[PDB]
Amino acid sequence: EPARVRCSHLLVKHSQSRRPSSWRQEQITRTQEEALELINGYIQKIKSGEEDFESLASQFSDCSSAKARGDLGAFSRGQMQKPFEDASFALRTGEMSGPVFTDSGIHIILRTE
Repeated sequence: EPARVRCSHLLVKHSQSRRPSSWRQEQITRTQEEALELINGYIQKIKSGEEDFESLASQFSDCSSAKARGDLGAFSRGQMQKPFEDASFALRTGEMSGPVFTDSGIHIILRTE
């Protein structure tokens, strides 16, 4: 395992998220079920070619990293929430994760470095 991994992500928050508000939406009103339905819709359009992950990230991700096309930069273990951290280190460089759940909401992760 490397010391750190760099990753990009797309976060779809929901009304039960730790902070139910984002740069793009004042009050998150969508349900956990609708958030996972959107996440899976994004995964399927990214797998087919219909959409670009970093483009979707800048447009719809509820994390402020959206302005940097989803990029979170590099991080070591002991920093991010354990579900996100484990999925990220498990990914090969250039590999994308499926749905990943954390208290912030639901994520799709892309390891870049």
